[PDB]
Amino acid sequence: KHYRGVRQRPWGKFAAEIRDPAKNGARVWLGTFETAEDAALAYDRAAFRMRGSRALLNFPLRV
Repeated sequence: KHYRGVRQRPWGKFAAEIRDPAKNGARVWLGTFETAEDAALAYDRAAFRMRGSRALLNFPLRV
């Protein structure tokens, strides 16, 4: 699978990052993870805070 924001690694990791255009067009790397599900859940948090409420995440339901 390819979560929208999780970049699986060739070593068995997953970087959870979200795009932040409100920050002068900068990047927001939440942090690497052990699986795409862990980096995906973390992306949801940074995708709900940056988008306030109602946003598009990998898991649109279980926060």
